[PDB]
Amino acid sequence: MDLSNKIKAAAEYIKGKSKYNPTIGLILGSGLGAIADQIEDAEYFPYNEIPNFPVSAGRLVIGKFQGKEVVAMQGRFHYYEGYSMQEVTCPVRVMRLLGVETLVVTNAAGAVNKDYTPGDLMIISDHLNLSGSNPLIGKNLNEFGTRFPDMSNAYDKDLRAQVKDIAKNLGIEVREGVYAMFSGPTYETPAEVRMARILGADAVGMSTVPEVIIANHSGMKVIGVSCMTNMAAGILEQPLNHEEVMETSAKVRKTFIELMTNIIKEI
Amino acid sequence: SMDLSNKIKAAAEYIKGKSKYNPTIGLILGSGLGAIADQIEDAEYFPYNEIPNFPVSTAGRLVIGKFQGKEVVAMQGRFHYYEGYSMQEVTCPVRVMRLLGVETLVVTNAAGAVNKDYTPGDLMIISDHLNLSGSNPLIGKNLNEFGTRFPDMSNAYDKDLRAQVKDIAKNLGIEVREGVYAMFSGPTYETPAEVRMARILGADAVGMSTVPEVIIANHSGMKVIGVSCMTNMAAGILEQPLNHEEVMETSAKVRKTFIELMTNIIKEI
Amino acid sequence: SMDLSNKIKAAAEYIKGKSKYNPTIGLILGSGLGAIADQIEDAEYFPYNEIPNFPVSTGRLVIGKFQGKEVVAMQGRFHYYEGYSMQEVTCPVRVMRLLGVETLVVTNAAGAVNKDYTPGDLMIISDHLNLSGSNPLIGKNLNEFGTRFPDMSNAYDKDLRAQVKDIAKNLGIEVREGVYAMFSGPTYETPAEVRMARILGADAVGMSTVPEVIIANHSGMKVIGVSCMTNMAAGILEQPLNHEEVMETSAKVRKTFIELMTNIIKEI
Ligand SMILES: O=c1[nH]cnc2c([C@@H]3N[C@H](CO)[C@@H](O)[C@H]3O)c[nH]c12
Ligand SMILES: O=c1[nH]cnc2c([C@@H]3N[C@H](CO)[C@@H](O)[C@H]3O)c[nH]c12
Ligand SMILES: O=c1[nH]cnc2c([C@@H]3N[C@H](CO)[C@@H](O)[C@H]3O)c[nH]c12
Repeated sequence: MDLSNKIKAAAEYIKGKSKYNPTIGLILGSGLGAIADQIEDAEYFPYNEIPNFPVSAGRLVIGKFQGKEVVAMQGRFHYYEGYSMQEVTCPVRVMRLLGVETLVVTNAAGAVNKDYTPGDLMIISDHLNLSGSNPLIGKNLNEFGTRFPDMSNAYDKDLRAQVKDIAKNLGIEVREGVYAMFSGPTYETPAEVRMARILGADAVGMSTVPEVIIANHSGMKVIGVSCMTNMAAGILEQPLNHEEVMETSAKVRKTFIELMTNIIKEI
Repeated sequence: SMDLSNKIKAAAEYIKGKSKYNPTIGLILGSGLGAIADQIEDAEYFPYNEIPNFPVSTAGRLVIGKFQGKEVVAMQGRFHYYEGYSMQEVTCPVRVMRLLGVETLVVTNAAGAVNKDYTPGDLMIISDHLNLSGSNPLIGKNLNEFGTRFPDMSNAYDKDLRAQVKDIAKNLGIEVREGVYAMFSGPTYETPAEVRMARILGADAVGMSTVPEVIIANHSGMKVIGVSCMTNMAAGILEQPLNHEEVMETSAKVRKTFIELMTNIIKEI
Repeated sequence: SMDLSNKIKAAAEYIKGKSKYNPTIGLILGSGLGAIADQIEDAEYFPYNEIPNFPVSTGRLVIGKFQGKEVVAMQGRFHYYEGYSMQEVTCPVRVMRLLGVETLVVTNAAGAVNKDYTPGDLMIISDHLNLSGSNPLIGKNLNEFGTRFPDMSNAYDKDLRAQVKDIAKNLGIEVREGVYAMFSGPTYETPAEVRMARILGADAVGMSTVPEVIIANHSGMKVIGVSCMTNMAAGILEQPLNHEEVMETSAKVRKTFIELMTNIIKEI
């Protein structure tokens, strides 16, 4: 089965066991899994039961949310754990076949812009791929998109205006800047963070960019919000630590959920 | 590797056994630029799917014959790293052309103009390059019959030959630019942020090719001239999506001037 | 079917059962500096092609006494440009940790991007940039060595770096300090890529060191990096780069380099 058939086999499996035509995809990262656990009349598809899914826990949650039919990944597949870029982004392809037209991606990142504070929410206006790989390398899947997809509106400008307008109505302070993905799993060095600032990055992370590339190629609109869980490694004298990342993510979590619940109602 | 070396020589011996020519000039043409191969005289034709160990495509051909007093072999169609080939698969035809006798390589490509003073249709003499792809064609065991383990890259695009191209274009009235070409892996078009980073790194043009061939060319002992056609302004400069149909149309509108430059270059080389 | 975790265990098991030593300092020498390992006394030799699961060549481990310390030296390292994976390149560091190594001393030869330097200078590495395109920690995390997301704010120990500078001052050895950028290789950089490297904040460009430093820090080891500027980085001068001259410049200051290395190992 070519990668093309393997994607379709996973989609026909879910479609044959689903009452839903989900229109919004959710890749929740910054501890926003609580959003998935509030989906109504949910169907659950764990990854190990879906054919051709990446192996080794997480699950797909499909159901109702603020009048929208959604599908959400609980756990994410990461490039630093050893998965290929094709395995990392396969759930996005299956999402397209389930009917997804708008993808909402959230993550946790380190603030490179010295004007940010941990806890801030940065709408992703653009990204820099600094990992050394590309998920579209290989034979093009013509049933999904063109060989040379455009990336001038990777994070839909009109959707970004909607988030800003929604955040203003709710009184939620929001930032907007360029996200940069490193492969990981090492935290960046102080010199690499200064390099990221020079290249134009406002935040650094280890995800998001692969699925945003595939979602655009598959004909989806993409909206991305990154939660600054820490200052990037070079800016403060304290060492970076993942227990600190989850903690800061948990502090501003409720505001993040409120912002993300309102956009899905209004998309 | 020995397997690669065997398969490279097996491809060249196949071509040599069926060819009348001993070419010294090589050409690598990137799609909307392959029409100059149609002007090679009494040409021989070798489709890639008939040459042993040539990478299978997802139908490009070698064109060998006379051109402006020289004997040339032109790659009508090149293999790209974004299609899934390894770096060694992408560049192994350059090794084949070397065993064919090629001493000077003319690399052409289509690229997006990062320099805001450039215009779609301009021709850029590649003076240097930035490898931003995340791979190197020489990683692995060295092919000792072709070059050294640590090849120098200080004159990758021959300075004397760039000066000869600048004088030929001046003699013909052809405006030519000269700048640095950056290669991304592809097949995505760069984001506006990646284009601004490309300018910060010192790049005047962005493309998805050239760099791997130039590395293997210089490693093999060949001189290289790079002429990149500005088929579009790089992403984010204008308020337009980037489209492969635009790349093809601009390549087609500048073909006449591009043929006249290269035709004279090959004669005076 | 033996996982990476047990392959490293078997390598350490093989060396341990054949060694009376528990070295605390690891030496990845490469700026020539093979004489350092020659001066290891009462030494035990472990050829690479005899340690189980070590990467295949086309080198040896030296363990013994040095300046009051018990050390294990890597005589000849594995490079990413030769085709080894990032895990094959750094596997000896995992083995060195199981042998009890607490501090890693990495030397190399690099091209000087900073125009202040002159060929022959010695630069303490204060930080690095990974421009190779890979990372030796990508894959399943080895829980017995370190954490999933290791911090890299002190990749080259600051207190140790100051001790080198004190030792270099009492010895009268000139010393620079700057950032090391690792390209993949094996090509020498282009003049544009060198200009890019400086814009990125790099003072030297090389083809190694970065993978070992990442794995050493992940395993809980302190790292000292010393780079010898064997040449001006490409484009800085109007002459080509080649390996014969890198080795000539490494040879011209081996004595001075070796005074520094013998003294720091003594005072660590
Ligand atoms: O400063 C950072 N650099 C890189 N990644 C992260 C993250 C994200 N959280 C996780 C590791 O803290 C991981 O998913 C990573 O993408 C938070 N802060 C940073
Ligand atoms: O702006 C650009 N960015 C990247 N590649 C290209 C190209 C080249 N042409 C093809 C894409 O249209 C592809 O082979 C690439 O190398 C033209 N313009 C651009
Ligand atoms: O200017 C340079 N660029 C990249 N590597 C090196 C080296 C080192 N010596 C070897 C290549 O000459 C290799 O180990 C590389 O790490 C010396 N100078 C340079």
